[PDB]
Amino acid sequence: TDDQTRRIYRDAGITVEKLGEHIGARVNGIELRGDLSADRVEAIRLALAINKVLVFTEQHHLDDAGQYAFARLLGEPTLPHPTVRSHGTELLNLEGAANGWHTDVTFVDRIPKASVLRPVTLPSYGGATTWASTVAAYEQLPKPLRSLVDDLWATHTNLYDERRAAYYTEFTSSRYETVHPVVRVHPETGERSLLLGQFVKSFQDLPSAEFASLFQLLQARITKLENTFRWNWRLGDVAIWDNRATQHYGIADFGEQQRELHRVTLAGDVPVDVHGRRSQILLGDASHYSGIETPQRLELF
Amino acid sequence: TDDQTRRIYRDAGITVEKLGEHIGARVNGIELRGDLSADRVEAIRLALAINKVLVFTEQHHLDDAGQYAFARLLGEPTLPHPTVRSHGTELLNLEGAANGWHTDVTFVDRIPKASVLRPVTLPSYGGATTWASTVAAYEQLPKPLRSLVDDLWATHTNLYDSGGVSAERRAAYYTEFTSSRYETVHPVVRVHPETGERSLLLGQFVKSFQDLPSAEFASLFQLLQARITKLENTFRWNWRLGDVAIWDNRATQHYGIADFGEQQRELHRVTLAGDVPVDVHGRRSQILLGDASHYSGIETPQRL
Amino acid sequence: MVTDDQTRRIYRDAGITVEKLGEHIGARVNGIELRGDLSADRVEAIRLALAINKVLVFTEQHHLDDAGQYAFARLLGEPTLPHPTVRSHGTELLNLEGAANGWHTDVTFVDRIPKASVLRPVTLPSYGGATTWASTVAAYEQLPKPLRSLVDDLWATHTNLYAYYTEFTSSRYETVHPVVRVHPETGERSLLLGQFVKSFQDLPSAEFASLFQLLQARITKLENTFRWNWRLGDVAIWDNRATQHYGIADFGEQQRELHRVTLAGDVPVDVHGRRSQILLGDASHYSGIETPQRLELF
Amino acid sequence: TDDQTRRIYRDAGITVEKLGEHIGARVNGIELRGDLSADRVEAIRLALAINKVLVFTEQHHLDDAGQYAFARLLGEPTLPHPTVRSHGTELLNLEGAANGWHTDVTFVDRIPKASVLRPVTLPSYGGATTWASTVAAYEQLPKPLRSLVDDLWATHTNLYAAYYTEFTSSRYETVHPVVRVHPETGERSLLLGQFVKSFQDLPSAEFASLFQLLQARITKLENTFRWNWRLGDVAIWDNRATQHYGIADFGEQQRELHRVTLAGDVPVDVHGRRSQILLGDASHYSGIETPQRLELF
Ligand SMILES: [Fe+3]
Ligand SMILES: [Fe+3]
Ligand SMILES: [Fe+3]
Ligand SMILES: [Fe+3]
Repeated sequence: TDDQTRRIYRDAGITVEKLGEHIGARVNGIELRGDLSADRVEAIRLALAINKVLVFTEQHHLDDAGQYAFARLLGEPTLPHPTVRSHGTELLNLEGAANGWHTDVTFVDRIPKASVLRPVTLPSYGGATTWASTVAAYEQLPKPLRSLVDDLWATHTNLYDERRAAYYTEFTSSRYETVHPVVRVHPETGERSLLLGQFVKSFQDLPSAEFASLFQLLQARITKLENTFRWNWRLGDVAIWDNRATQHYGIADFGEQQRELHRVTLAGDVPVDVHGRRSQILLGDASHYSGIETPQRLELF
Repeated sequence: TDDQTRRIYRDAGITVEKLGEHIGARVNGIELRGDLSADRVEAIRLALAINKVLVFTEQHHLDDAGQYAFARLLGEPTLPHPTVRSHGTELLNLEGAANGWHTDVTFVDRIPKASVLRPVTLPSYGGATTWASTVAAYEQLPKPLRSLVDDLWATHTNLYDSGGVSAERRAAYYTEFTSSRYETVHPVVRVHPETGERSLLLGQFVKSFQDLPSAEFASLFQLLQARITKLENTFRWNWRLGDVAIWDNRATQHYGIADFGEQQRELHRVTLAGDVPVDVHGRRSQILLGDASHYSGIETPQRL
Repeated sequence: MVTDDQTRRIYRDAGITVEKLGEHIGARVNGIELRGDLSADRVEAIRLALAINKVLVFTEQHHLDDAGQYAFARLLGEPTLPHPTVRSHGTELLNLEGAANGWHTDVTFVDRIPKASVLRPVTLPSYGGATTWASTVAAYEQLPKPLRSLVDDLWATHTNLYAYYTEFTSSRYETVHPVVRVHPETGERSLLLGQFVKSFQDLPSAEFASLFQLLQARITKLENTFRWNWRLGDVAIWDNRATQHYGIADFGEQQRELHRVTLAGDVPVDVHGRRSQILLGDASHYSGIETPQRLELF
Repeated sequence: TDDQTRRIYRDAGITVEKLGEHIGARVNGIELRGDLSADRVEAIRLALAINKVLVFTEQHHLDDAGQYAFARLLGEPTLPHPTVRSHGTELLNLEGAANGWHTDVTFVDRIPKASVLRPVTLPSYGGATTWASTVAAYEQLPKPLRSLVDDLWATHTNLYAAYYTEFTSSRYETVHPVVRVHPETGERSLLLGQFVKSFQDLPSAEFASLFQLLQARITKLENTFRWNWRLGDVAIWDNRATQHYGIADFGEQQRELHRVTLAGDVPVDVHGRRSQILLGDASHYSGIETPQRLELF
């Protein structure tokens, strides 16, 4: 199947170079625009599915409008955030560093499927983003731990644990609780993926004392360095990641300097466990944030 | 089912009173001797299967010879210990307190099925023994954790990690205890061959979990042990001379409490031969190091 | 902190015997009927026995009803309300039903943690239902240097937000207590933790669970515990500044009812004399703040 | 003292660019050789002390001999390893990836003070090295945790296929303080890592929990510098102030780097107490260095 993949890349006039065994690839030979032909878009789609995070360089032509137009080719853009309104209405303007391991917006039923990210303002040092493959983490589980997580369910919430305070106030202006399976089946690749991250509050049918120990054990397996791709930002860079197969972490190692990146996120579907059972909403309505995408299986998977 | 149990107790002339919801019962109406009739032995076997730990009182007639003779009615006695030779030849003479949660001799393939214990010397206060039901702990697991343990395997070893016994004498004992090395891979969930009940097999002889790294071992071991030793699952007995305890070593852990200062405490134990554990799929434990055939036979169990 | 010849003289003079039931905790007291008209010297002998042994049990106290238990408890301190928030389960005594199966020190979510409780059974199941206590003084004594250095500097937020639970949490209490308190009457250092603890000051949530579990395991180590099988006529008294306890729910669906009187305490102080701090709530209706008297034996 | 630092770098003709807040800097303007003048050597020493890990690039002139000769300017080179003899006699020839967080050779009394590392063979992707600042980790502890580690001691051992047999051919056990005071900077640094077997006066059950807690504070991403290797790169790190980890994310490809380590001294705790040897003799591996305080600290 590998040769078929390279042929698809070739025909689309792109090159895709692996940057890590389990995650990360650099794409060259293409300028991201809203008028990319369908075949090239699908080549990017395939590269993303396989490699989980893609980086593009020298995209100096991109502005907010151009980034938005390109992102629309891969899916239906969500509102910037379900609760945060003060940092953009079309794109999400992330300031500082998102330094906690997470999958984006897992506290709603319709977890977004992907994000497109480009830097706007960068510090003189530090400030990398790192991603972890939750697909590799599942693959690496021994049988008894697989038996555990296949049956495990978790409640996700936006009420997670001067300006930083104000932001949290807006972030939690309305309360969301969603019960998701800890193992979801990727609707386009069929791969099993761990669904956890910092929005997780509890595990169904388990006491609080056991939550912390098991959460820690599973997160450490996800964020194991061998499963991670860490990217040093330069102006002109663009990252695309599969939010159904990763967690990420923005590193706050740049002191008091300003750091700004602009994000477009694409609507996803409701997670299903290994038996095909869907997540359940306890609190909140995310219909104003995005629709529910109808996913399509990739025929190579 | 309970009518049948009541008739068996009645025919044997005993009463069996529950002392806790999940574990422990006191038996009255019988003097433990080597010549007990078969109906009474059957009744004790059934009471033990149901209640996991039995205590008998005012058995002042019992000495070492009598305890051994009674114990042989319940099964075939093992040697006092697989490696310890200096602390009894017919019975194991336990001194101080065995203050760590354990199932007896889980580091061999043939885990002994049961123990008979009587006090010889007791402190003026403290020194209770407490037992936990590993059957109840399994029953109380939520679905995902049960799925975990059903597939989990663990290596048990005799190289494991006060009570009026000197530090020096404890050293000599540990040296003898570990004079030869045993390693056995047991399932964390075993199926009781006589009751069919599932029970957790863990305890302080466990060194590692199969296919899991060391860091994850400590966290999961602690989690499962805390579920086993949860107070609701435990029966704690204050010893008096004349008492006798019998426990199902396939369905319990126990712990002798060192809360009596520098006072002396001595109890004498007889263990009965058991069989090799099987997991919920019928797969047997695997020996890595050691041979326990000098210590005990392998019992052929009978479903009750 | 020991039973010396002076202690024995005090017991003798008061006509009681005090039998140790465990190395670190628990004693049975004989020779006395708990009543509201006990002479001052016999009351002070009980106070001393309690300080030393942390939990006392008395037996064959069949003369006692709620009124009598309250009248006796009054000799040891100022009875609090049954509870800061729970009003529907007693007006003078707290009527505990079922089992309080979580390790705790009573009412640690207020500033004025009650100093002691007097407990007697009213209804008992045919098996099970023991109460067990742990010595938080012994737990501190047994810490090695690095862990003692940790806890001496550690502070924790306690809260009542752990039909009954609705009433229990009808008003919200949060109090920051030191993890190590200095007992105001004995001078002994004691761990102050238990299930009302929500967080540690200056520590993130992940580290909270690990450290809390670690410290609780040292407190509830079997060697530090006294477990009592109740009989009708028994009475227990415990030092709520020096213990935690746990009611065991191992009696199936049977009824279990014990009646409690709690006595007013003071605000904890750390090893530097700094007092706990109130974040939310006012407990002035529950009790006043007791002015303790240090025992001249400690 | 930032004016003094900027002046020392300038006077020695180097630039030192921070690559992370707590750790990592790139040094330019200098070719690493055995004949560097003393003032340029001291500028690198200061840069290393401050930034904990230095990287130099395009050092294509360097071979094993040149790397050795340069390293000699910073200290006394040790044997390649206390027990491993078949993988280099002057330099240590590291193959594969050292994927466990560790401080180098902490199981001896004389923990080496620094290492100089250069790649020889690199995989087509992956294979980065990441370092963590154990100084930053100490700085970030709240009071109660600081009170804990200041009094905590740990036993380190080398008993952590043919290679493992040689690595463990002789047994070393050393009891080190978990907090050491850096003899040249005065900074307090956590001393832990994968060679730690146990904590003094603490039971095994508490060991795993506290070890995991402290290591997580050390390897927290904000405290780490992760470097993608290219031929011609050279890294120098302060082994008294860091841990490191070679990432095994390059499949079955070949990866080889050559190391020179420099002799260190015996750790001291915050009360001036030195580590204690339980088993082993490292006198063949290196001598004990007499350190010098930097007058900038
Ligand atoms: Fe994010
Ligand atoms: Fe035993
Ligand atoms: Fe209580
Ligand atoms: Fe290394």
